[PDB]
Amino acid sequence: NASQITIQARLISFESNRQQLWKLMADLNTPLINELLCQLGQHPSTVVSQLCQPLKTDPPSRLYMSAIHIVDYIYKSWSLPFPLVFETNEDMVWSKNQKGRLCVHFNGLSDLIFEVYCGNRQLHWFQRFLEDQQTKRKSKNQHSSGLFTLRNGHLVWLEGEGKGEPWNLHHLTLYCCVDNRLWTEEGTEIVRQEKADEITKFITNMKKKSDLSDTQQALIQRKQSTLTRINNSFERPSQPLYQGQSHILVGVSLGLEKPATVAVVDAIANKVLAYRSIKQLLGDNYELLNRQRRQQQYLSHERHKAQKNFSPNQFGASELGQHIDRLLAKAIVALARTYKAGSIVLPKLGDMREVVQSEIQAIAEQKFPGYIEGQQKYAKQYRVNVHRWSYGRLIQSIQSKAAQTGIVIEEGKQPIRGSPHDKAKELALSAYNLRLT
RNA sequence: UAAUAGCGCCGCAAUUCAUGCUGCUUGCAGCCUCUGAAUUUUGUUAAAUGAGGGUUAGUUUGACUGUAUAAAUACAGUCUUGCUUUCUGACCCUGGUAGCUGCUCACCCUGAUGCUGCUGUCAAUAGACAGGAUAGGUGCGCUCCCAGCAAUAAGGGCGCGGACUGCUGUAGUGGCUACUGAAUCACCCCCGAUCAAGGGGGAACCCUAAAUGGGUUGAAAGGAGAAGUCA
DNA sequence: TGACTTCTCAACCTCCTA
DNA sequence: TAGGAGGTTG
Repeated sequence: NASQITIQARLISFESNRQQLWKLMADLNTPLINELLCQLGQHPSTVVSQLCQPLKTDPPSRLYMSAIHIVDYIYKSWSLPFPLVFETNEDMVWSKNQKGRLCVHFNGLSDLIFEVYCGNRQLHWFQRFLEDQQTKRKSKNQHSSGLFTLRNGHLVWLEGEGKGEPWNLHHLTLYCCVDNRLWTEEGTEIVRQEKADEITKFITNMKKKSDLSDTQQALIQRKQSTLTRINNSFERPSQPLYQGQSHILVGVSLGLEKPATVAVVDAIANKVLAYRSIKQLLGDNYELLNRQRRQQQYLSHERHKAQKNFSPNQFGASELGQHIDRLLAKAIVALARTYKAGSIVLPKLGDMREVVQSEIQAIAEQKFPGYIEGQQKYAKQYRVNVHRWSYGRLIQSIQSKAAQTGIVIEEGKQPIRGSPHDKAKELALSAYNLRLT
């Protein structure tokens, strides 16, 4: 599921409860994590479950295999304490305060009730979590947990500048992973269909093998309960999802001179429904691209000044690049949705170092026809000024936005030369031709 | 006095187009009013970017429902919370105190993606005082260029000693800590809190005759963690 | 440090209390 | 009976 997103909030409590949480994780959770890593490093992740069992009594029950899960995710990769992750929809118990605010109660923490402070841009997610747990309570465990919209959540701490307290300096922050497709009723229908298919495949797969008489039967009972309870749905909002036209394709061409141009084109016919350039996608936020290019130049020069020896280079850095890469993705997906586009086509990232080099060569030859010295000089100056875009965050951001809205994404091969609009159109047509296979 | 020239950007123009408008013949014809695209040609008495370091639980971008709704949107109602970000404003500063620490210099030459560059007064010393972000140059910036430095790029020349070193003063230039000075804001003012909490008062614009009558008094985007690799 | 890459995204079934 | 906390497992 690439549609899942992450919401965040800040948790608030008395100094006493905050002290208990700080002590509990900093003195127990992160030492246990460090110990378990030190153990796995010298080991000659299933065995980790019984590896941690002896460590249980050495120094909060759910937090012990929370640390196991953290360790497993660390291993599979190949004064703030580490984040405490609850990888369960039901680890958190939501409630409404007497003053109306939401509160979280964690399973391992009986008396630790934290009031939730969030932004109105994402309060509806917390209200949805509350309504979901209330619906399960009303149905008396008659709804499958795969549709409570709260996949998992980890609690972290954050740093301050008061410099005068053990924990009052650090702010709590809850990060809940929420499945965006799980909001609307029809998206939940699709999620239920996929999860039922996965359950069928997994039950068929393990039935071909033999397991313990009690644990395997417990798993089977759990899966049958899930399949039974998954058909009973929730009273969620209804949205018609998205239709999508197969023959309409929105191709996006990435380059150096123009970071992103877009062509909405028919495939059954050959007419381009509409082009849009970078200035037309950013709109009123176009000065952001130019000031970001200037900032990128400044930062690159500063890094090359201090590659020998200086302090960290984050001086003057920001997330303007991410903001632009999100504005661009929003605009592109909106443009696709306007024309009922059925798919957004993007260049393969690997063929991105080649494309920018070819574009620089093309620009140099366009400026200086055959003067090789001038072409090299202009290429150097252009690389100095028009720095390489961050074509990785853009592709990922477009993927996230398209998956959220429902527009499928295909990958094509960007043509080497031609005008950016022509490159975009031919990219889209090439993608459609490959899809014909 | 100097910034010639070059590159990127920003607009102003012209031509050509359509991703534009018209017209139905719905893919054609014309046109450039809008919206843009592509060049080249310019930087005004004009336009748009761009403007050193900081300051808000800042405002807006929100959810559901019912519609008119294909949908946009708009309306109505209810609810709304304060997270992480990017702009635009407005405001404050151009720091002090102590310490601790890194770098670089016998002296010359060439001169780096090297450093410095605001105004005014006092001096015309090298520094204070007052202001202050319009801050060396071009409309704006740049590794470009200009003036000075340049030991703190690189390379070369090159004296006295010890056997790679010294010719070195806080001298220049950086970093770290602790305390500390101002703004602690989003129409303005006052009080009040910061693991919470808002309240009061005032001004102006539209509706409204007028009414504590209502509003308005800038907007945007979010998928987060962890690990590894490359540069 | 930037850039890239990988991965992460339960859940009903038990027992226990108030 | 309805929460609160533990279990397990490919």
